[PDB]
Amino acid sequence: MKYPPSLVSLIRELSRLPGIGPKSAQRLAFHLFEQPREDIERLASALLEAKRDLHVCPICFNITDAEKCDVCADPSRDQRTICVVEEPGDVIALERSGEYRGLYHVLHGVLSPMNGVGPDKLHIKPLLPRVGQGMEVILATGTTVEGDATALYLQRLLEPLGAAISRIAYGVPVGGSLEYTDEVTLGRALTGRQTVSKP
Amino acid sequence: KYPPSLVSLIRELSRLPGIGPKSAQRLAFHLFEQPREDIERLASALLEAKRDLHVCPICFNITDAEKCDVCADPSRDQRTICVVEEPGDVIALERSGEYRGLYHVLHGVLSPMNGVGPDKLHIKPLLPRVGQGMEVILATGTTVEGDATALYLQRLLEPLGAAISRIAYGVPVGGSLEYTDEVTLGRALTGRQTVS
Amino acid sequence: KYPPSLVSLIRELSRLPGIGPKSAQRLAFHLFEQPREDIERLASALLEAKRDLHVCPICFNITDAEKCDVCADPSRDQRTICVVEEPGDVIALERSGEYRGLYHVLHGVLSPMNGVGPDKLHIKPLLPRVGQGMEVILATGTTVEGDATALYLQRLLEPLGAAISRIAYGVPVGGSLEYTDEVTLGRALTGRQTVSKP
Amino acid sequence: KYPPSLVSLIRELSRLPGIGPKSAQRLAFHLFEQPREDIERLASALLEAKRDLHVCPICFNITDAEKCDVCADPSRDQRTICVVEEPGDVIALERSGEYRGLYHVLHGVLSPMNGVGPDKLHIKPLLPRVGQGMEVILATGTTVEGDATALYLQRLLEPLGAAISRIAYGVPVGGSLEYTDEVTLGRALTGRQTVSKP
Ligand SMILES: [Zn+2]
Ligand SMILES: [Zn+2]
Ligand SMILES: [Zn+2]
Ligand SMILES: [Zn+2]
Repeated sequence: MKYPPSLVSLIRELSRLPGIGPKSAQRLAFHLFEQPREDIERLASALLEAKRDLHVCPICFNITDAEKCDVCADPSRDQRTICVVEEPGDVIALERSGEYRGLYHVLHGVLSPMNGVGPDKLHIKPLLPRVGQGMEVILATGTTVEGDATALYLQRLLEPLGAAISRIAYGVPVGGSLEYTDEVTLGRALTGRQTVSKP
Repeated sequence: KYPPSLVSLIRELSRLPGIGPKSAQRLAFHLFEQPREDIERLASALLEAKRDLHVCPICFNITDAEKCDVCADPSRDQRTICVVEEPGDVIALERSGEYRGLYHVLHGVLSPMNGVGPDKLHIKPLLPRVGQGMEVILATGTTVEGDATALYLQRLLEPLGAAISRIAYGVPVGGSLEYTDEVTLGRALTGRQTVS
Repeated sequence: KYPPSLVSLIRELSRLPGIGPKSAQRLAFHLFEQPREDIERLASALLEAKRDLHVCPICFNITDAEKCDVCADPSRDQRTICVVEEPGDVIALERSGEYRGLYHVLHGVLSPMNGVGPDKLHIKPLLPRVGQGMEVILATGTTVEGDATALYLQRLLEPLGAAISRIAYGVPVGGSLEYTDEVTLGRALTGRQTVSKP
Repeated sequence: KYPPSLVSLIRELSRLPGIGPKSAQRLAFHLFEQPREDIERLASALLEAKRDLHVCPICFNITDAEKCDVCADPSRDQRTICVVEEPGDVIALERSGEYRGLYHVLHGVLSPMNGVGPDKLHIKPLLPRVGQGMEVILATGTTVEGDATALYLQRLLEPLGAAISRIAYGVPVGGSLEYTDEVTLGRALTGRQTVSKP
């Protein structure tokens, strides 16, 4: 059973979050109870602050609180390569990857013909003007039929502009053995094999 | 990440249990696409939970009233107290609708190894509720600690004219013996019941 | 995979549950790497089980003799019979050391939805064992079917005169009511054992 | 558990990779309700596989014949030799279908420090196979030693007359970068194939 509406209210809102079911929401409400008021406030404020300060970048649509995203601003960043991505989280992933100092672009999603979701529900337009010649457009969308489809659509679109278009490497992940690697992956890791030495 | 709004929100979510760095970020970005209302409703529910929930003076169960629902209910059985480890168990024994007595929440459990003795236990409020003609049910967990907590309570509550009982160790609903530790099955036998 | 023998091992292994196509293969490549004695000692172990194992004609527990270990042990409470579903059950309750009586292995539970009635479980050879002055401990599982079977066995056995018990429902050792479902906690609270007079 | 045959069979089964004590006991009781024919057909496949399966003297795949159907099949690419760690890897690439070439089974990876130099693998009998006009595709995993063994084979083959290639390190099929390892994403970006030149 559940009575104090405040507790019933917290369980609900918490349970509305991804990766957190009813049982876990309650587990969470009873932990917030044991916490000092300073924290609850700081959690609440942090939530509210961000919701206010956080907006999408006008150039690329990476998340920020300024006129331009830190990536767009930063002058030491390779201004000639744009890495198209599905979600702002991928920017972090490809950023904490210590191997890319270029510009990013965020379609806030993936194409999907099924649900009438087209290149108008995704930030594909604001990308075109950013693409010029002597530039490279790395397509880093997912690898689901969605990511695969979005990318090929992007390739088609960007083609007329004079930039080099590339797609990230389909392949076996690091720290695995062929035995537990999916069939279609292997076939791609194979057909996409890199030559380490030419006689 | 760079904007303080994000970093701070992450920071504050990292704290919450069942959530680490990566989840916090995931969460934040999820909250980013929610309409303000959703956020406001989450912020208030937190604050309203803090401002309103408090321990029941009589049983220490979490409530918003001067007395918890169980305690303010006159149709409840005043002659039995089911001592439990966490407030979440009162919910669990209540969803059972099989119990109409009273509870009592220790907000913890004896943990010698982790330096937890009775000092950190809160029984002060329990003692003055157990007289004679009453039954106390130790619905403490069944771990090495729970069983301890019960033992502690037994020796503690027994001097009062109370009859102390313990939740039955047995096989759980939907259980298939083979997939049930021996010790438990051993108990499920010792405590079986005549159905004929 | 072309060598027919390799193929067969795969297919033969794929028949065992818990093991599937891709999993059979792995095992097969694991065997290939083992010495001849390992493989010969696994092979002979299968043929020896088949050849020497069979249900106890009295209680249907698994055994390699005319009557099972339990049934033949003189120092056993021939007064009580604990009924279980699978033979592995006798292993558990025995590995429990709390029981010193006899058993009866049904080899399954009643399952209406799967067309499994009493005729497909060794229920019949259990009736002639039950008489007045005995106790039948229905220790079938605690699932919906496991319960249904218990009830059924109870109605059948009752008139015979023996006393009948059901294993105690309850909280398992080493847990907390948090990660314990309500249903259980309900019976677990109801079947509480008094630990001290008033 | 007392019948020596049930025990002996559990022991032997629980030796198999993937099945634990519990799982093994379960397989035993399943073997129980099975007919001799199956038990003999299983025990048959085992001993049979031990008898007929051996390592091919060319590419060390697995076969009954004097030479693996792969090496034997004259309809395969005679120019490429795909080096894998395990025979399973063969069947693993012989699924994606995108390969008609030859293979070379190493039967393990390097991982030196724990005492496993190249002399314990089948690298030696690979050398003569490689020649000018061919391509050696190093298909070892991507574990630490997976990449290690590859880097060894590379340095080792360089001199021979064939080109060397390494399987593509990258993002698997059916995934989002959010749920994809750091270094993988990194090697994914560095190993990005351009698809539209300007
Ligand atoms: Zn930007
Ligand atoms: Zn109360
Ligand atoms: Zn017997
Ligand atoms: Zn061969």
